[PDB]
Amino acid sequence: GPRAGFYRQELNKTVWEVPQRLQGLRPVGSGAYGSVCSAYDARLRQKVAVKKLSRPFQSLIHARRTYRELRLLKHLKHENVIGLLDVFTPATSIEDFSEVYLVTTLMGADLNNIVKCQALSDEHVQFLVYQLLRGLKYIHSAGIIHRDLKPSNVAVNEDSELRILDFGLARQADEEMTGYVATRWYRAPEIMLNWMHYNQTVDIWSVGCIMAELLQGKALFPGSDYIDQLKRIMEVVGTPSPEVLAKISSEHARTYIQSLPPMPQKDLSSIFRGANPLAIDLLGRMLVLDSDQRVSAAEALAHAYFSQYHDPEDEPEAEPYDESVEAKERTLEEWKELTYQEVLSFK
Ligand SMILES: CC(C)N1CCC(c2cc(-c3ccc(F)cc3Cl)c3c(c2)N(c2c(Cl)cccc2Cl)C(=O)NC3)CC1
Ligand code: NA
Repeated sequence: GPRAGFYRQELNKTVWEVPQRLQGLRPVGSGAYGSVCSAYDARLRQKVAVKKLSRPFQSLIHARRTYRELRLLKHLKHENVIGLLDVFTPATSIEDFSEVYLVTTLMGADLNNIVKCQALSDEHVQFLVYQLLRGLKYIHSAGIIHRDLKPSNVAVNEDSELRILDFGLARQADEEMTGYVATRWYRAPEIMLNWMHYNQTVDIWSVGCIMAELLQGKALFPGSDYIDQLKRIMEVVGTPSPEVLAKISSEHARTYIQSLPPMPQKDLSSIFRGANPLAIDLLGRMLVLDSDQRVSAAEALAHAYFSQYHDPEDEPEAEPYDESVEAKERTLEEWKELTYQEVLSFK
């Protein structure tokens, strides 16, 4: 395969074209985890993870997403956010430019892998959830919403160092059996009910669900379908008042909550029986229907549950992410031109 210094191989029904420095590429799974490989970067002298962006320029929207992806990754450099160690393309020119590769640190596990293998002591959950909220605070202070925070988006290594993997970046990758795979267990109810004007607080609902799962070793709201998902949420938090319902759903999705029987809020002391009362208290500031009332990531880091790790001076905010570039309309060849330069510019 042309392009000096590059080599080809078939990995998960796709050809991978990588520089000679990337050695021993090993697929992580099939389908969803199928565009990600382990490798060893001979130049960096370390294990890395490599991601092959599927179809970055299939259409305007994919090209815009590809660009945003790169732009956010290198804007949001943080101890608890996944960082780019490299970007490349087998392209010899922009006519050849049709695929993008992202090389980061190898963490080697996610929160599912962790819940599955350990029991997860209260003290272990404090450290993990601290680092998630810390990464999130930074992400939020830039004006970015994840919107799909879940255990497979949160990476953890042996040293229990945690990194948030993406920013709700989902685009042209496999969405056959891999979107059927995409779990709704961690999604904010206001997103579930297609409220158009949600904010940062959607991710705090998700952290709530993630933290509850770490403590109990099982999913909090494991819905089997869309109605079941809402029914399970409402059975724990209680059905909202009409006034709260009016600001967490689109007009049409209200029916889905109005046709349920009125249910009181359950006592979280009994749901999370022998958990640290501090864990229970916090969860109750997270698993709130009124997105208004939900604690922010900043306020949460301040909770006594994280008093072991809270250091206000080591919990940075970011500069606003500038969207002036993405505010203007461009063609596909332009988003391409722009992404090519972004790929080319990398260290
Ligand atoms: C199913 C969806 C939700 N998705 C979940 C995340 C997957 C995922 C993506 C990325 C990633 C992210 C950004 C980027 F620029 C480049 C890369 Cl490679 C990494 C990992 C996993 N892992 C990893 C884990 Cl966490 C467990 C096992 C094996 C591995 Cl390689 C890392 O170690 N770090 C990088 C991709 C698919
Ligand atoms: Na530090």
